Amino acid sequence: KRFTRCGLVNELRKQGFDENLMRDWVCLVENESARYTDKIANVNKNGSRDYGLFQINDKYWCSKGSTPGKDCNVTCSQLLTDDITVASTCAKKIYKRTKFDAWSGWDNHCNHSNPDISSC
Repeated sequence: KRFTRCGLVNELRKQGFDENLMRDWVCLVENESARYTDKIANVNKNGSRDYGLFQINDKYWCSKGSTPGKDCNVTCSQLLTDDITVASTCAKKIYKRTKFDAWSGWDNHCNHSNPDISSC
């Protein structure tokens, strides 16, 4: 599925994402997945891939093989669903550790002001 700018802000708030990080989250998502929940990045230098809305790397976060992953305790295929509850708790887990430094999309397209979320 693909959210609109406001459909996404609505979801993130419902999902409990921290309000003052909101514009950063919106920016990140739009530059990592263009708001698609089922997007799957092309292989990086290291055979790793990025999954779903948050483009979460399969190197340390999700399992490629049927049984619940690594640090996020989930399968990467679970981060491609229309319901993003699982991907969210994981995305939060990642932020708690490496902030947004994990996402190159954020480091590149989110360092000079984000979109304004009120209107949503």
